[PDB]
Amino acid sequence: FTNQYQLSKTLRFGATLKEDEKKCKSHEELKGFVDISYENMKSSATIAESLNENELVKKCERCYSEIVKFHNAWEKIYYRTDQIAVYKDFYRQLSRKARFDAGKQNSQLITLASLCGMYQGAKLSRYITNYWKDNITRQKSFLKDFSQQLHQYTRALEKSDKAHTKPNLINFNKTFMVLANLVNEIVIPLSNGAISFPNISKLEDGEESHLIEFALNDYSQLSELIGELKDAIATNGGYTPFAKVTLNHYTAEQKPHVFKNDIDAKIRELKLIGLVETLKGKSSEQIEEYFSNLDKFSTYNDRNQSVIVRTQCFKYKPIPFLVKHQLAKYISEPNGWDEDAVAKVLDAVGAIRSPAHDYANNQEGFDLNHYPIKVAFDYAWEQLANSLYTTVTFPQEMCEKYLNSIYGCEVSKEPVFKFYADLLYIRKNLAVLEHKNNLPSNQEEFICKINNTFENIVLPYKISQFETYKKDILAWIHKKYTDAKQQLGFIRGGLKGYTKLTNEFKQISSTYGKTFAELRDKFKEKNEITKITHFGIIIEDKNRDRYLLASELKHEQINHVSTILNKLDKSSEFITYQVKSLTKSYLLQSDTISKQSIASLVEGGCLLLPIINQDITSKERKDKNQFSKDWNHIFEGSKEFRLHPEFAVSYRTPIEGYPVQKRYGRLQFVCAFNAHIVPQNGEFINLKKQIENFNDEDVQKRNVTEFNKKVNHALSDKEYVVIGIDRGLKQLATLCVLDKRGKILGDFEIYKKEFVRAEKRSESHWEHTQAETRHILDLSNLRVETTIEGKKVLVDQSLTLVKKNRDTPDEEATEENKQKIKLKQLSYIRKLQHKMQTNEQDVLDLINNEPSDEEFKKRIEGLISSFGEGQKYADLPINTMREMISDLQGVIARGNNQTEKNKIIELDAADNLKQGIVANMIGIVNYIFAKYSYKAYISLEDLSRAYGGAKSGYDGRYLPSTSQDEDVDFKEQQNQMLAGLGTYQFFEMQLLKKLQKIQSDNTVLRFVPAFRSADNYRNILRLEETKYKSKPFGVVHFIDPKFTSKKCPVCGDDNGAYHIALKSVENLIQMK
RNA sequence: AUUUCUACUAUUGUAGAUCUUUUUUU
Repeated sequence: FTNQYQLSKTLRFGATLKEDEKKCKSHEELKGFVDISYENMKSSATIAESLNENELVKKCERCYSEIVKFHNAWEKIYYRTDQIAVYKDFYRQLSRKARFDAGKQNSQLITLASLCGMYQGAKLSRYITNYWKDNITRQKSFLKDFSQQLHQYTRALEKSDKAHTKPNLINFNKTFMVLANLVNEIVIPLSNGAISFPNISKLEDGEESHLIEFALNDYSQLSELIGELKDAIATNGGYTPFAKVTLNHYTAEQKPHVFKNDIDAKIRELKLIGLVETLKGKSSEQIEEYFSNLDKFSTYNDRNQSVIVRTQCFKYKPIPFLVKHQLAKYISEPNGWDEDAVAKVLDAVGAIRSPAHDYANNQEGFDLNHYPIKVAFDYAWEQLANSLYTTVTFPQEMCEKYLNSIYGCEVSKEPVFKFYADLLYIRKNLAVLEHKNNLPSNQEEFICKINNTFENIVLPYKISQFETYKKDILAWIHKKYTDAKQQLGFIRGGLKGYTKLTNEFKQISSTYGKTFAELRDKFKEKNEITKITHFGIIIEDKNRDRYLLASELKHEQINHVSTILNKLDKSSEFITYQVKSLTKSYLLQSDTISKQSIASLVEGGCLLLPIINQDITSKERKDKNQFSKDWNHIFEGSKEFRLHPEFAVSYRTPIEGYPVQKRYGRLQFVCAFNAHIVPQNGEFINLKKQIENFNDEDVQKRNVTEFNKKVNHALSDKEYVVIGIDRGLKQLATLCVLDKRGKILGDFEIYKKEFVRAEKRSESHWEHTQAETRHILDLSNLRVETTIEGKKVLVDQSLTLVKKNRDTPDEEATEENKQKIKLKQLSYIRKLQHKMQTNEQDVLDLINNEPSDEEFKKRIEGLISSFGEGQKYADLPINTMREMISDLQGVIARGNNQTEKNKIIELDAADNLKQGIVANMIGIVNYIFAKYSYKAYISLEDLSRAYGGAKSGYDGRYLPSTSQDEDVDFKEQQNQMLAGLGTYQFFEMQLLKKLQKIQSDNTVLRFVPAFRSADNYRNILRLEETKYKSKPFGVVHFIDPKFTSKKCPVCGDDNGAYHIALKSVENLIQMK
């Protein structure tokens, strides 16, 4: 089952030596130099923790309010596929982030309504709106979490004695950084103008004023406030990029000044310096007045103008993502201007203004000569078209004068214009009947108006089969309806034929596009040469202590690469490894450098960073992590385990008030080495080939079919077992191993730890003794643990007591394991939710008079049966239960939206136990799989039901916020499990990722076929069921939950594991 | 006590887990 694909890992190592007692001194051969380098790097690591917790809370509260406002506004607009339009560069970014093949788009501004093309059964616009919908749901989750944290934090600051409620500042930092990434992922595209609203000038205030206000917002303040907090967090516990080191000396000697002249040429093609010099120094309002004071037609028809000025005189078109910032820097620095005063000017080109909003705002300062030709033309044309059938607020004289100037004749008196007005009015009336969400009851009035409008249309020119469209539209009031309606739309939109202006904009836009694509390409190739900022080599002293000697790649001066490699000889005590590769193309070359050479290099200004790990630097240096094993296997020199030449070294600053012993009290650098597992046994599937396969659907279908054919042939004839993993009401998960005939197999021996103190304190150890024997594992509290004799055993962590205050060796263990009481409280929460579903009234009655916590517990004991442990109602989570019942109260107040209530009934309370319990479960499943010599099948639930049917919009990649199952009885039985959909889907995906890359002994095995990781659960929906309703995926067998139910095992919730394993046994036998 | 996560012990720590361009049009 050897892996034929190239795999990658990112091995991360520390780089700040922990000078402490109770930590073995390491890297002490060159320790002196290490110290110097550290105090060099602190000189660059800037920090000012001066922001008191009060001011941090002030900034956080303001940011939360702004983010909530923006999020509420955006929640109503992401799905407007008819108004949104993304630029080409951002469209490609979408097609990478969301996963769809971009196709070939003819236009620069790709309106989402024009992405009618299909891709694997869904429109291309549905992929984008689904990606935005998922982003919004995650924003909601993190806003809720961050609001709770901020509330507890400021409550703690209020009552100075109540410091116990201060949230863990680690989680505070991490939650805000995740929330800021989510928010910025949409605020940035709106801020710089990639997500645009091109129909903004035709729109009317009233029913669509919210969209206009959202199109005209200023996201400078919100973005700057998020930036303020991100800096504040990066100054007290936040990771902040330090360098990107390369280990190849041919990637470090490139000159980045090759492209310079070229870029300047393109800049002189845009006459940008003149524009920026003319505009810099003005405020945004002054720039607006300058642009609104230009002569529009004269500048547009003036061919000697820069294409930017002419475009802004025709249309609001922003400068792209990818050039703007680098262009501001590249314009400022040669000329000595302020960088920000130029970025402001480049932000001021393409700022949307709506003529209608301006006119409603003030009726005296209005004038149509302010706006570009297209915007003013659209406003005048559609307002004049609407004025023939409704009374509107704008005075027709200026619009008529504008159109008369454009065409040279009275536009409102042409038959073509009246025909356009009639078609538009018919479209407006048809829109009401085609919005089935809010159907009225006065259909007769609309139909009478529609008939009269069709009757009174006087066709200005001979148009063919128009009456066919008329009769179809009348007949419907269904596919023929849409066809005729769209053909009427084509005829209506073609009535403006003005064609001279658009013909000129053809050439203007072609030049504006070619020049900016040349700039973008030159910048992209320039910023992959200035990305690397150091050249480093790994160094081993005599005790296998590895340091990284990194020298600055000064672009302002000759670099030191030649002075590092002129000290590497063949006879010296320190070994040096440096990588040489080109993309059988890799070499890890070793030389030696003496101590005087390192001394001179470091005094010259280079950096020396220890590479620290718990196993690399322990007193016996036995490797027990996988990262340490891979570290010591990379430097064996082989080619099947490769080191990627460049890696990013970062750092995080200390948190105030933490002890220096803790890793959060120390300025901690981090190296991020990158390793490739590339086979040599034949033609390995290159990563590009993997990507191409992942894009193709049929390649995947053939691949999965052939892989499970390999498995079935290589395993069916041999003696194998079936490992069925199932959820549980009381047990988080449950594992049963059946024989291929169906008999229950396995007698697992569960152990128990105990720390025995030795007379010499340095040799204390945990002594494992057998405590239980079981044949159905309770995967909640187990963990696979290595005895000091070398054996691997399964221990039950709930059987051992822990200590109240840690680091009290003299005291005796009293408390209960924290994960155990977390699962206790999780079962209580599940009980509460199942009680809400059936007795929402008996749940809401719990808070009749704001009961005190003792009274709240007394009332809870009425509804929810106790856990059944030693102590009844021991660790009841009164706080979380109270803030879930109050949330249900708030939902049922504002109406009784069933979906909004299921957002609470199915909250998946196990989401903080996820990362910790799934690791244990993966460890145990790996242990049992490798116990039976990899000749075993895995048998898992198929969560596909929770993603609705084929009709539903959920393709699988994005988790539903609420389960979309059709049954109510089954959806109720799946809402009582400890592991929600998110938790159990996370476990399943982690297990598949684990099976894809099993490392048995210095080798990599594979049992699931080319599972594309970034696509969460489509890989399982897309599979083909056998005729027994089980989806085979390599070793794994995804079994539908509902169709696994039979006579109970002769031999409560372990029979579930037995029944999944038994159904897989039966299906596998019936296969052959 | 940690590259980091989780549960710990006080064992100079332990156990599992860990990545080219292309406008106006529905």
